[PDB]
Amino acid sequence: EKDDEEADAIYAALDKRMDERRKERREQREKEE
RNA sequence: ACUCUGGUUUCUCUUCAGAUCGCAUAAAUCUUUCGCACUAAAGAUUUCCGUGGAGAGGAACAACUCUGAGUCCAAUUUUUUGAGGCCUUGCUUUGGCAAGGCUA
Repeated sequence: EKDDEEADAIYAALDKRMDERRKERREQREKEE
């Protein structure tokens, strides 16, 4: 639903906010590995 | 001994951090080793608990402590006198200079 989709977008933004802590280095190591 | 910066507290955001980033110490995955892997070790990657540095914004009272900066000597030994005057020679830039001999 509209509220449900807004909530899912908000929570996805929350989750992507968090791995940003090591996002650059984690993604670089994963690409190298 | 006169004037001027810089504050501190709190909330949020951005970046770097191998520094006991933490006087503490978790979990997962992969590899290797041997056992035969909770009762085991090594290496690597990740995630989490949560920190320092710098920068940026917001909002609350302290504003010159501190950090800095700009702002009483006359008696030996130094700054309260042994100072001034005469003579010769070389050159006179004819003012006298240079050395020596003197008198005080």
